[PDB]
Amino acid sequence: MRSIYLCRHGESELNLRGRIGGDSGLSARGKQYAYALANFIRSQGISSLKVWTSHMKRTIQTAEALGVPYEQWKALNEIDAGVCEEMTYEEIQEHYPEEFALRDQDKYRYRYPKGESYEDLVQRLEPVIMELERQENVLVICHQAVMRCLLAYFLDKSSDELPYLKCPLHTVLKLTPVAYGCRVESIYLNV
Amino acid sequence: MRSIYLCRHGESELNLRGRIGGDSGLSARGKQYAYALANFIRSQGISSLKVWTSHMKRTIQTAEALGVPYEQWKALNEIDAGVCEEMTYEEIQEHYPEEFALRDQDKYRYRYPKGESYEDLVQRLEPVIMELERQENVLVICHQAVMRCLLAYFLDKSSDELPYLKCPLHTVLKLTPVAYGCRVESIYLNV
Ligand SMILES: O=P(O)(O)C[C@@H]1O[C@H](COP(=O)(O)O)[C@@H](O)[C@@H]1O
Ligand SMILES: O=P(O)(O)C[C@@H]1O[C@H](COP(=O)(O)O)[C@@H](O)[C@@H]1O
Repeated sequence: MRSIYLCRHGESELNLRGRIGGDSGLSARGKQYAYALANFIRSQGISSLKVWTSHMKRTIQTAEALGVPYEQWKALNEIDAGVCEEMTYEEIQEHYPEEFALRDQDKYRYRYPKGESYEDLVQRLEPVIMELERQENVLVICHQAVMRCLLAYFLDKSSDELPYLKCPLHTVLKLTPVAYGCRVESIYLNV
Repeated sequence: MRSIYLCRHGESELNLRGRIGGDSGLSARGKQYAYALANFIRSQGISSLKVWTSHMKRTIQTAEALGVPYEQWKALNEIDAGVCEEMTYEEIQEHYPEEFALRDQDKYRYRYPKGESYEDLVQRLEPVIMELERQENVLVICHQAVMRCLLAYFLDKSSDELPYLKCPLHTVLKLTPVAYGCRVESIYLNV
């Protein structure tokens, strides 16, 4: 039996402002989740856990509170919002009214202007899944769209439903693959 | 056609120090804006302009440089920062870390400890708007939070966006209500 702790980075300065994308750092409370996740990891008493992050500051900074070392993966970088990077839902609807509607039609195949889609991201995550599905104890601190693609894989979900998976902030999903697919144990850390 | 000159008081001693609230007087440059606004008002050649201010020194002193008389309105007083009055962004984050985060969540409904919110202020400004929207030429020399509530009203803005309106110092917004809402002509006085 092995576990795969899929969690998202601690709340970022941009998450607080309701904005998407960017390479922002952790907010004061984001930092708190880092330490909160720290104590949690210690409470779990795992045998040689491998911590994987992305190149974004938010994930790195979350990891830096665990003391132990981490391996950075560019494939684990958040979906590129393209021309809509660092924008709010409103700004997107205002400056990109067409793209917004077009996106509500098909969420899986929607690709932002100058960016990628869940589909593109799926391709990008192929190597990550391959290495992840043959490792022992792993804590993958990533992002919302990435976490959904990975989660969906281990829970065999449709490309349709994939973009709607519950991947809130400060919540760690303890995945334990078993004979029929996988077992999820949701852990929420209040900070 | 009528105009509504919405401008903020001239820079105060506390504005220079990066502090909020208080009942401070105009800095030497604040005074300069008073005279600068004076010459501007004379350049505009208006017919019987009514000058409305608040009870705070900064607005009164700005008006006192126009020569003409002014009517003071307590409803036009700046939002009460409560327990955070006369503090800097840092001091607030230091001594009131929780309130600061709590405020970043909802800006419209955030109420300072022992003070008011944009929401409270909206209620307070009801009578001012009612009298303002039935007058002819008016110059309302007020403050940042007040100016946003008034501006937002005449430009029909959401309670969401309201707290983010551009209301810098030394800038006078010439509002001219027209059939579809209102017309704004931004005037900046360099001093
Ligand atoms: O983990 P993040 O990089 O912070 C991602 C966050 O998750 C959301 C993306 O997921 P949705 O498909 O639900 O919008 C973004 O709006 C937001 O930036
Ligand atoms: O017109 P004031 O009374 O000087 C107001 C000024 O405007 C700011 C309030 O507006 P924000 O919501 O942008 O902080 C204050 O920090 C500052 O004292």
